[PDB]
Amino acid sequence: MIDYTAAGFTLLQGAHLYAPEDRGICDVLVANGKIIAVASNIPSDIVPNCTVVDLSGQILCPGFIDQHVHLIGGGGEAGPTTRTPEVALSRLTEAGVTSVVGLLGTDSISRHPESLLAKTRALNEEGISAWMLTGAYHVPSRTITGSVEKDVAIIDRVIGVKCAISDHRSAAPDVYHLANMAAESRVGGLLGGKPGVTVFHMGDSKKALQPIYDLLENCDVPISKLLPTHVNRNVPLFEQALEFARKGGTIDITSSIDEPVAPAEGIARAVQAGIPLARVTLSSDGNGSVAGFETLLETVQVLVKDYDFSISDALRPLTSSVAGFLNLTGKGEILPGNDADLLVMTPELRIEQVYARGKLMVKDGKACVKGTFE
Ligand SMILES: NC(=O)C[C@H](N)C(=O)O
Ligand SMILES: [Zn+2]
Ligand SMILES: [Zn+2]
Repeated sequence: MIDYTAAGFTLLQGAHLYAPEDRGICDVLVANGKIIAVASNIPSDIVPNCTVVDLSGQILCPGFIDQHVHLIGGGGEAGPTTRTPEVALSRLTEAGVTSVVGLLGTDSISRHPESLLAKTRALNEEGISAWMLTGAYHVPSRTITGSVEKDVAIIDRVIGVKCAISDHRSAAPDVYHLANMAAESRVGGLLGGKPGVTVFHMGDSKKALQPIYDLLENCDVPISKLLPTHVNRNVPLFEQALEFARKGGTIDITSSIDEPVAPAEGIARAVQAGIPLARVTLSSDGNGSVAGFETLLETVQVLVKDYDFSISDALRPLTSSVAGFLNLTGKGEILPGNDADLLVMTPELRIEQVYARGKLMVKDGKACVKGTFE
């Protein structure tokens, strides 16, 4: 016989496919880490060496895209002892994360972008999709190449810049330095084919989003580039984030915070406020604090259970919404052409199998592919 296993053909059949938009019992043909077919009832012999897998009675949706992870570690806000460790591959793949955006937090003295870049690339080699934000709470930003615009532009894995405002751990940035920073991220993005966003870590200051509004006055960076996070950290601020989302901006809610506005409670209030889910994403801020990624899947579950969101609508803030905000071409959605980043769940939404770019990451709910030193 002839050898065709080079194509790594795999057919996920008979599952209740949510892409996230609720389709029916659809089949998904995968080849070379790519979804090459999506139409109910596909032949188990349509292609040669095809690893056919029976997912009858199971749910099939896109893997999660988590855009807030301290990949190489974080913390340190209470001495060097509080410096959290780096993130383990299995930790991510088990929480159903197939695409992630790394970043640095408060500590930008013992944590450098070159290391994050390195960890991001190491992750991509191991099986998942990783990107990173340059800078840290600090403004002006400590970059790799000398300027934010240059980083976003020519460093292949940088998709935008991060920073921190209305927080007691900022660098006390002024509107000009802030505006300039975002403008560089925006221009850089265009030159590099990157979303060129600016993610703002929100603190507990009364000022809240005022700096983000002040910025809009002093420059012309589209509001579709300014992403505030941890908006659910205090109610007064959350309320403003909603108003900000009502103006066309997107808001990021961290699943690692459970009060005063819980994650689900957050995604929920937004809908009630009348915000298209498109402008709402959910991040974990994993390995921060030591934060974990369990709360991502838990926010989906609780959304479908405790609140009255549907499986499809619950998934959005963790997939398509995120994908559409960073312009992560080929992700967060199951269609021919897109990447075979998949999650096999039980009817009760309990991740059983995980697929990343075709390769199988989680077999029995436990990763079967791990980082080099786990
Ligand atoms: N001090 C804090 O509230 C923690 C910080 N917001 C973090 O992202 O971990
Ligand atoms: Zn933060
Ligand atoms: Zn953080």
